[PDB]
Amino acid sequence: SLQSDQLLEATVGQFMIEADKVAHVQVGNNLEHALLVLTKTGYTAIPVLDPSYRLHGLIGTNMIMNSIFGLERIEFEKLDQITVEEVMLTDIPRLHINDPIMKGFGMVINNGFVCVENDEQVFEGIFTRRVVLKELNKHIRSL
Amino acid sequence: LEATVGQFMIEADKVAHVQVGNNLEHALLVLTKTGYTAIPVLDPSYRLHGLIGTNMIMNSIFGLERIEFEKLDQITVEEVMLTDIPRLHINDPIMKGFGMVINNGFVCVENDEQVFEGIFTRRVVLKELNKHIRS
Ligand SMILES: Nc1nc2c(ncn2[C@@H]2O[C@@H]3COP(=O)(O)O[C@H]4[C@@H](O)[C@H](n5cnc6c(N)ncnc65)O[C@@H]4COP(=O)(O)O[C@H]3[C@H]2O)c(=O)[nH]1
Ligand SMILES: Nc1nc2c(ncn2[C@@H]2O[C@@H]3COP(=O)(O)O[C@H]4[C@@H](O)[C@H](n5cnc6c(N)ncnc65)O[C@@H]4COP(=O)(O)O[C@H]3[C@H]2O)c(=O)[nH]1
Ligand SMILES: Nc1nc2c(ncn2[C@@H]2O[C@@H]3COP(=O)(O)O[C@H]4[C@@H](O)[C@H](n5cnc6c(N)ncnc65)O[C@@H]4COP(=O)(O)O[C@H]3[C@H]2O)c(=O)[nH]1
Ligand SMILES: Nc1nc2c(ncn2[C@@H]2O[C@@H]3COP(=O)(O)O[C@H]4[C@@H](O)[C@H](n5cnc6c(N)ncnc65)O[C@@H]4COP(=O)(O)O[C@H]3[C@H]2O)c(=O)[nH]1
Ligand SMILES: [Cl-]
Repeated sequence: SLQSDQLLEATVGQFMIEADKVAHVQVGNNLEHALLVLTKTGYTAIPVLDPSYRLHGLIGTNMIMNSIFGLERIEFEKLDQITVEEVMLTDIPRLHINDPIMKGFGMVINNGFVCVENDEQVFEGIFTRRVVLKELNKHIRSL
Repeated sequence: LEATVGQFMIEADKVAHVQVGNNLEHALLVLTKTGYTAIPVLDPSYRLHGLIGTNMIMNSIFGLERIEFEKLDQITVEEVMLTDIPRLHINDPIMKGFGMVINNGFVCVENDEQVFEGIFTRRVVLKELNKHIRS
């Protein structure tokens, strides 16, 4: 455990949720698969990788619903006809594992989580608001 | 800080919500159109009954192998909404709200009469903490 005066020398990677605990899907998976992963894991948005573990975007329940809401009914038969790549968000913030934690703190003001990558955009984890708030609450209650 | 939750909350007039007495088709429509992933459930006197969100809706119609969208108009918001939720008062110290958003993306705020007055969000907390940290 770090002391308060060390927290800003820390890196994103030291506090991220590591990739092997992160639910994610792939660019070529269909929306039925992505919706099932979102629903079973209980998350509203998760990262999207390719088969080489490169980070490409985010997919969420709201995006999927907006793709299948029809005029008169929910067109669920389209879920397995559409790929994640066609509807995912690609305009996403990114952190590097070696970025200073203060950069991560700033980015979660406007983002519930931020994806973390190594070199070459290889996915490494996510940097969440809960981790920031848990840590900052500890250090304010001590100070 | 010496400030209160009420000084930093998002006021109720800005808050998307679902009215009691509606079904999940309506709730899912409101969540989808507004883009919010979870929002308060209120009655017409603006008292707070629970929270409703897309994760709870999808899980409530998660069948054997598929999400059963056709059932949404058969299920009430009340049957699915989360009711075991924290609540803040407008004069609670801000540190109480800070602790409550560790595990909650937002916490509802009520007044003296238990009428809904706003939500205390992680963004407002993080915005103030960043300013206080950076100073
Ligand atoms: N009590 C409780 N709270 C939960 C649970 N799952 C999530 N939460 C809380 O809800 C917040 C919002 O979840 P989200 O699904 O809308 O956004 C989540 C989700 O989009 C993503 N995320 C978090 N952990 C993830 C993970 N392990 N894999 C994939 N995505 C993940 O990061 C966002 C922010 O996570 P967080 O931990 O800071 O805040 C959670 C967390 O505090 C849960 O099962 N129970
Ligand atoms: N809960 C909530 N938060 C919101 C809402 N609108 C904005 N926010 C939050 O405030 C930040 C600043 O919003 P802004 O309108 O002052 O600047 C916005 C705006 O200038 C632009 N932008 C974002 N989404 C846009 C969009 N959909 N269309 C056009 N411009 C958009 O990018 C800025 C940063 O957006 P962001 O999502 O990273 O951060 C938001 C976001 O975290 C909102 O309606 N609800
Ligand atoms: N605590 C608090 N601050 C507020 C509130 N309304 C406005 N503000 C402040 O005034 C600025 C301009 O508000 P706006 O409604 O004209 O644009 C807002 C609004 O359009 C949107 N937004 C942010 N959080 C939102 C939220 N939770 N719900 C809906 N819209 C939201 O983002 C814009 C920029 O937010 P900001 O926090 O950077 O600056 C706010 C913020 O500093 C409010 O209800 N509570
Ligand atoms: N640019 C932009 N950013 C947005 C918008 N809506 C949300 N955001 C951002 O995404 C975060 C997660 O939103 P959410 O819908 O998953 O959870 C939201 C939602 O569940 C709820 N919430 C926030 N503003 C609300 C509002 N005005 N009405 C109802 N519920 C609201 O509080 C959660 C945390 O809000 P926040 O402002 O700290 O973080 C937002 C905010 O930073 C939006 O319309 N535009
Ligand atoms: Cl959040």
